[PDB]
Amino acid sequence: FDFSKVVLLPFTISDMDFATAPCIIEALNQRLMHGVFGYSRWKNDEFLAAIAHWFSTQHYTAIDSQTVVYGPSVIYMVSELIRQWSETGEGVVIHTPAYDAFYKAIEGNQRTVMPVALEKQADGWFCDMGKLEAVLAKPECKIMLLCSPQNPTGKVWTCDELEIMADLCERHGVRVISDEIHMDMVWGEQPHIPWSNVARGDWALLTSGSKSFNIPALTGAYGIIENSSSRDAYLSALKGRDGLSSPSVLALTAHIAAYQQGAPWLDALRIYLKDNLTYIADKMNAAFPELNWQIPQSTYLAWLDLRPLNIDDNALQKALIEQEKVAIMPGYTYGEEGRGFVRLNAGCPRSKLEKGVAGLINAIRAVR
Amino acid sequence: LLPFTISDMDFATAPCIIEALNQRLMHGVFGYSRWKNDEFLAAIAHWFSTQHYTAIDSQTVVYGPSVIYMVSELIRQWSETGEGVVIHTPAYDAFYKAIEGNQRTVMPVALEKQADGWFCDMGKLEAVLAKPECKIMLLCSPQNPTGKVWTCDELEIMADLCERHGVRVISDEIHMDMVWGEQPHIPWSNVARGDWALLTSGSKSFNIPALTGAYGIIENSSSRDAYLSALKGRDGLSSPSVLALTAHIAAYQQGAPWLDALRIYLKDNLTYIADKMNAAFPELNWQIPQSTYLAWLDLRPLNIDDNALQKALIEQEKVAIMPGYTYGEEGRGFVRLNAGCPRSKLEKGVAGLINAIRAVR
Ligand SMILES: *Cc1c(COP(=O)(O)O)cnc(C)c1O
Ligand SMILES: *Cc1c(COP(=O)(O)O)cnc(C)c1O
Repeated sequence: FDFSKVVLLPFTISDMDFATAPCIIEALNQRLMHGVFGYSRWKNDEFLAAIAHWFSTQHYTAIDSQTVVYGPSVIYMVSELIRQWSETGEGVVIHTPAYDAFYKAIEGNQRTVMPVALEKQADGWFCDMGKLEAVLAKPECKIMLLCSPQNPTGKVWTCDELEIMADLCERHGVRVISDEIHMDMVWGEQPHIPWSNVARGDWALLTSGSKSFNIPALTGAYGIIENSSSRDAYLSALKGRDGLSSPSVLALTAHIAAYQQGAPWLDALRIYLKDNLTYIADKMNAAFPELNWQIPQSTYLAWLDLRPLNIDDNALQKALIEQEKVAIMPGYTYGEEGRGFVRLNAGCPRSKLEKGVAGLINAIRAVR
Repeated sequence: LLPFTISDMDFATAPCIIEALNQRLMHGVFGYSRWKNDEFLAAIAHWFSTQHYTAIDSQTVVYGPSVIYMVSELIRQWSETGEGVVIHTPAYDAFYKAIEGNQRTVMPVALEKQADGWFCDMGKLEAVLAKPECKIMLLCSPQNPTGKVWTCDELEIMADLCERHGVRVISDEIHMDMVWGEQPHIPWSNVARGDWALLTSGSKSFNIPALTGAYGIIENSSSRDAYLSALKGRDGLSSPSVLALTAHIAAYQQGAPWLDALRIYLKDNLTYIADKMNAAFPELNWQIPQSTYLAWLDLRPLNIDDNALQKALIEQEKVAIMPGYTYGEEGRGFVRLNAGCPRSKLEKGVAGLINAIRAVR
């Protein structure tokens, strides 16, 4: 496995520049040679068995295959559950800075987003639980959309924070939707704990292998929706109301191959990515000791805090574009929380990353 | 049991589609892709011009995960909870789901079988369209399961009645490519006015539903944009399966030769059914449908019992043929037989239908 091969220089989007695992390609090619593409069921045993297998070997978490469901995308499932677990006008809690699509999904459903900003300190990001509860205790707060691992901070929640939150939500009648699409990209010592381990009552855990193996263009996602009534409601909306029960057979095939044979490839990728993130830390801290930037606990996205440099976000952006011809997502796209940050996608060959960092460093100096 | 019960075919898709998917496959990368792809749009324009003699504006085309998803959203968009959606019955099962799933009311206008094919009584339709609460007309064109291919006349009258009574039209034309008669299929865009939608896909024509994807024309900047922000913003479905796009491009650009060979094979299959059934039961002058590879067989002239017949087919012939009563009253006395399969299979199908009809006359 070699990721040291290249298949405005851009570092702005959610996906990677790598080709997927060869075992996935070989599996798609085989399914391809069968020629027939008639209607297929997602309630496929192999698919479900592959999921169960992945959770217990990669996450040491036991799940019931019967509670799993299919979805066209993770956001579609978040959107439907929101329509299902709340009334127009009620609130959905999310930690900010947040993944852009959450706002769309929440406000698109004429629901109100209730933000709880995360705090950066000593080592890592933290959620003030008193603040979160102050918001959850609100009568109109009905759902908590939890990004775990958290994008873009890369925070990997600890067993304690998950317990506390699971507890506060049960206490105030707030259902939890856990978006864990980044579950496989963990770098630290503390492992990712699937929400199912602390889950109570009505909850959902939503994921896919699209971010891990870079196959979003195949569509498909899956999740665990608990309380069989919540699950059936979701399904009759998926199949009956919206006519989306028929899955792309290739998305299923890719996941089966990914979860059954993709471990070796995923492990090589994790190492390559972690070193890439490390490279950024070394280059940035050497040039700007004040930064004291640590690599994230998870994710191949670098949420770089530049506030210590007292640089101007727009000036910097101008220099990157016109002078360095590099495209790096300016943190202010996430509202105030991201003022003074830049997000750099490290999911790419290092030769490419080198130019992006060199670019950032030049730009920063050009405007100090 | 030998099955003849589902919407798709038993054939492998066109080889040009496979070869195109394999090629896209070898590129290895499957990152985010845009559907606002010129080739895709160009392929669609090309298909409509050279197969339906209809000119369309590529700028009005949009992508959808499935046709029903598009019908569902437009319904949420062009009506209020509780209002009515008109459909001709017998209708495709999913229409009820889509309408009632959105807590909307379905207003049926039964089609009438007579002399030669099926017809819609326009006075009856208008009686329903004039209703204050009727806001949309879901038009299946060609119509499933009757196979009716509406005439350039009927599309004028209905387009007219709908404009007159403020009723928006959604035209589901997913069967557009499977036309057998002399009268060709007329895309709704040719008589369209104001706010309307034409929804299709190549999934039924090339048998690639397992690839997902569909596309359509939504008219009036407003409705189109509203649909798009719901697709991308609210439901997070704007990212398409790159393979569905690839399949369509290859289908519309090189699939003609394959589609033509299929049309002929299917038409003869339908014909085979007519010959075998009419020879055994002259007490029914069944004509092959104007479109579709589905046989909507009227057995009422035999005064047979739907359930008894069904019992004989299952236990005695071990053949599975969709009983028409699944479509409510309109389908009482009918059976739908999918002719989209190898004839060797069809033979053992029509055969089992006979040993069943006779077993219970
Ligand atoms: C990439 C990503 C998703 C994926 O959404 P799709 O609709 O399945 O592309 C969801 N959540 C987060 C937090 C992501 O970063
Ligand atoms: C098969 C069929 C469809 C296709 O629906 P999908 O949701 O795209 O599978 C739509 N309409 C009719 C009338 C059909 O027969």
